[PDB]
Amino acid sequence: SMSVKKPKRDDSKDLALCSMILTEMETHEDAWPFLLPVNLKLVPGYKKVIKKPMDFSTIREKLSSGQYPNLETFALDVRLVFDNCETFNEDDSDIGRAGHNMRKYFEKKWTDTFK
Repeated sequence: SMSVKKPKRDDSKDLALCSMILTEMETHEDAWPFLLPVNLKLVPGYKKVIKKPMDFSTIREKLSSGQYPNLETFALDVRLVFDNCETFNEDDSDIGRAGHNMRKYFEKKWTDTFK
């Protein structure tokens, strides 16, 4: 509350560390469905169904330009990528499986870097 604060967690490295995580997600062999925005002209249904499209290149541009206020807003966009994937793709599909694999890969790096 006013003039009452928990001890200050060092967040000075969060930007660099999120960048590193994102580099590792970008270079994963199963990243290919997530590297670029879904083409809304060429994928019937995507535009109407997926209210907030997100992909790794959009996260990279947001990160690089100071559009994440803190490390939690960064994680929310990474998770959005996978939530969107589950919304649109059957579990038993190459893309469906890719999304599960990448979400697992992310969540471990996230816990190991920050928890």
